[PDB]
Amino acid sequence: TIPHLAIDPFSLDFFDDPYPDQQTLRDAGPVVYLDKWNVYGVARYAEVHAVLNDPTTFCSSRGVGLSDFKKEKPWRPPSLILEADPPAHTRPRAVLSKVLSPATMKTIRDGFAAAADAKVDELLQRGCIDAIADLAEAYPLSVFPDAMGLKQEGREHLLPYAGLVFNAFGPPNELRQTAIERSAPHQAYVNEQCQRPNLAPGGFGACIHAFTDTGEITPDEAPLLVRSLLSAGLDTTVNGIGAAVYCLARFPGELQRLRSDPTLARNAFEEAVRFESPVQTFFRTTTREVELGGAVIGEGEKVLMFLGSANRDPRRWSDPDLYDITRKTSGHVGFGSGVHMCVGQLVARLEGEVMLSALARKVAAIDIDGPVKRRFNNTLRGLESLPVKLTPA
Ligand code: HEM
Ligand SMILES: O=C(O)c1ccc(-c2ccco2)cc1
Ligand SMILES: [Cl-]
Ligand SMILES: [Mg+2]
Repeated sequence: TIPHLAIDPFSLDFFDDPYPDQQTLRDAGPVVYLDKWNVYGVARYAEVHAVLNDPTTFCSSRGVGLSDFKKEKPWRPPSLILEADPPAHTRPRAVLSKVLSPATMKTIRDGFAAAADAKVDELLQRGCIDAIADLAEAYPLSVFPDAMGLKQEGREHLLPYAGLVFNAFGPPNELRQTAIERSAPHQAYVNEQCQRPNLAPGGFGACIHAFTDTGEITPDEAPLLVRSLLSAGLDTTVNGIGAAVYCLARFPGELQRLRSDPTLARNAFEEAVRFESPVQTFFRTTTREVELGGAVIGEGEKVLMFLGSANRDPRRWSDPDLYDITRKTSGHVGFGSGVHMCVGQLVARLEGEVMLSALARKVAAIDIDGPVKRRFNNTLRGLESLPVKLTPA
């Protein structure tokens, strides 16, 4: 009844161009079985959305990677938020929601916007730049560590640590095993910065520690919650901003619409998140036997969700393979859906918006002018190098 496929969604060929295989996965049925890894897969919007929105049946506390925490030891202590189910999830989630709240965005927006305008001005002096190292990486590095309250020294550990975290959700392939082999110095740095004395006053880390006297979290939970933001809040935004620049470089008509109405910047970024989906895949584990899209899945089974595929499913989206900055994007699953839906989404959207607003106001053209190179990770999609010429407005 359930079709069995040999597609390896963690292979380099798949990362190089996942879109044909994603259609094959959607069109094979609502639920497939991936023989390479002994997991169920869901690639259509409907089932991805259903799984995300039933956290009781499709839990997170057995891990959101391939590894089942009931069978193997987690590679690092479990996250108190991502790898927790309700009710243990609820109070840590509420703390991070308040630390990254609608109200908190008002304290950082002026500085984030000024940094984005300054970066675009600097890049325009050079003309030909690498939109990954020089923009997608450089901009979030220029704002997010400081907003966290991290010291300057050792920040070179942050992107390697995040790449490790996202590789470690995958299967025990070479990408994952090499990442873990190299991990000790990055883990050591990250764990140390999570302690209260190492986080500058007023930043996100200090604010998490301040919540430890409200009864929502205890002091010994705060370092792991700081760890969550250092894991999840940098490399994702690098790949989101890189995706947006790549979309504007490939679709110049949409750059022209964005220049003509810079208030489209926030939706242009949201559409890039749908179109490229920085976070491509991750897992749940069933807590009982369950019927999903007509298939029966037993207890204790890993279920792989294809978020990028859900975001391109023609059953849900008109012209899914077009980048359209005025699309009604509400309902895309690039930030997840339901109780775990990205708690950092307002930070991500703020960074993306202000960078795209700077480009909309300052840049007339974005032309790819060198070899584009992809960066490979078990669950993140993005580029290693994106040579572009920026022409000033
Ligand atoms: C474009 C950028 C981003 C993308 C595409 C993204 C994507 C996601 C997704 C898909 C999830 C849901 C995971 C799940 O359901 O298991 C998530 C959760 C989360 N994200 Fe993001 N994210 C981004 C930026 C950020 C930022 C800037 C931060 C923090 C400052 C952050 C922190 C978190 C945390 C802590 C969680 C766990 C939430 C929970 O389990 O309740 N993310 N993100
Ligand atoms: O709590 C953490 O350490 C954490 C939180 C979220 C993520 C993530 C996976 C997919 C999207 O976001 C990774 C790590
Ligand atoms: Cl760690
Ligand atoms: Mg069984």
